[PDB]
Amino acid sequence: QYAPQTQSGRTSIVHLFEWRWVDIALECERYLGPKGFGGVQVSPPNENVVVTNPSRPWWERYQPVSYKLCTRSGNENEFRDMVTRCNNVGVRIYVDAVINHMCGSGAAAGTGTTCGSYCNPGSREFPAVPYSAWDFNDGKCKTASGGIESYNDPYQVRDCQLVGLLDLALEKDYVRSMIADYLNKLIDIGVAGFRIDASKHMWPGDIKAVLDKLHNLNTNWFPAGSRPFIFQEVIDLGGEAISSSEYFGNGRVTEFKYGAKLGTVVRKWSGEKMSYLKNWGEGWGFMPSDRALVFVDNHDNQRGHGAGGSSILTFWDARLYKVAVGFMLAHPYGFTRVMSSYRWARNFVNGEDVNDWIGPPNNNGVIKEVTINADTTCGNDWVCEHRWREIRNMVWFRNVVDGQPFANWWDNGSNQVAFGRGNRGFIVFNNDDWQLSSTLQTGLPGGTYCNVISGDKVGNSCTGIKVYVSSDGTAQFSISNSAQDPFIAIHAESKL
Ligand SMILES: [Ca+2]
Ligand SMILES: [Cl-]
Repeated sequence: QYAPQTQSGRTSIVHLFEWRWVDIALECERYLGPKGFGGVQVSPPNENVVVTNPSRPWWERYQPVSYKLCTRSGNENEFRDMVTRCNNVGVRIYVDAVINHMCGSGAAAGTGTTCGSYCNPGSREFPAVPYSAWDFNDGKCKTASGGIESYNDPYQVRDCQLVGLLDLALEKDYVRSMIADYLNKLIDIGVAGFRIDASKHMWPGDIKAVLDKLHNLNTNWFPAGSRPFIFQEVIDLGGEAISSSEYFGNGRVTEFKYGAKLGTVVRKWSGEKMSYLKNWGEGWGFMPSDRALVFVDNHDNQRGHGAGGSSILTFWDARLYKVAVGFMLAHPYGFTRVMSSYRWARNFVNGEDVNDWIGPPNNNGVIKEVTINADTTCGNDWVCEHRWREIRNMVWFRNVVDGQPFANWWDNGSNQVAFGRGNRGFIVFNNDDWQLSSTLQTGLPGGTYCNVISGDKVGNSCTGIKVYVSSDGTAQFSISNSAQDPFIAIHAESKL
């Protein structure tokens, strides 16, 4: 369960947030596979309720009505095609499993669902599963409102309704089994693992009970006896009743402290300095590296009011965002997930984006296709951070230095730092309001290396900055505080 099951050498996964299956299939073949991405985290593939007010929000997909593979991203055939084609090019697929709850208890009875299935949330009836009133925690929750009134009581958090969503009685083997059957269908299709949604709202034991029933991965692509990779979304910034560690036995856990703290450091808030990152990782109170799934932002907190709040860096702050992502991908801590978003009309009212509900690019509810431009950029308002050179090259960097230890750290005592990964890679950052010009020990063999942030190595040449490394491993780094990308990274494979 802690092993990502990615093709050997691939070290990251991308969240192709709200993309259509057909588009992900193409992306695997044309980009992800060739570019060395380990896998893709897809949006919930199971049927959901249709929210017409607001008009088709991204969050309606976290309100299930059945387990039919039928959504705005596509149908089961399209899903199967995508999983096969991606596996075939060495790119794994991880499903976002929404198993803690069904739709909102206030939703009206009807068939306004992504697949036309009928449901009556008021009577707790989900005929397409099927689930009935006795499959929900209504009776367990001891809250007056039936909702989570206090996050300091682990019972409310687990047995009560999260923002009014119908809470499944996961202690029940019938419920555990319906869920297992769903996941098992996915595994058999060829899925490599799952993001367990809202883990904090389920008992660690109920999750384990469900995971025990899981099949081994499909031997068409995986070695026999392979267990699916599990990463649970548990938001724990410390000082809370429920802790991430309670979930360590089920698989990896999302480390939200990571993105919140790095955001604060790179933005230079609260007196934070990059030189403080010398002992980044467990040294900062983070979970063990072999249990962590890390990221700079996720689909929820990139919208401003998630774990980390305003300190979270997103594509909207491109320049600092790339520095943060670059730092993450170079550092040996945790297993990395890169975000790929779509842009929307932000509208702040008293410091709150009133348009954070906005769904993916669409034509009257129908999701737009992902178009690729000649410069490799995406059209239709898909941001495609995974396609930015600075990001794609750092994804590659991580693959290249994989397994090499953290070495040769250097800092100017303020916001200029540098470190390497054994003798395979080196990266330097200048986040100070002044010029960086120093000769540093890189740990790499002498030669001329292409900086993969400003350019690429094309044949026997570089399209950007070249760094000459002497035989003794030292090299001079000159980075202006006005540089578009205030950091340089070189590695074994960018050497001419
Ligand atoms: Ca629950
Ligand atoms: Cl997450």
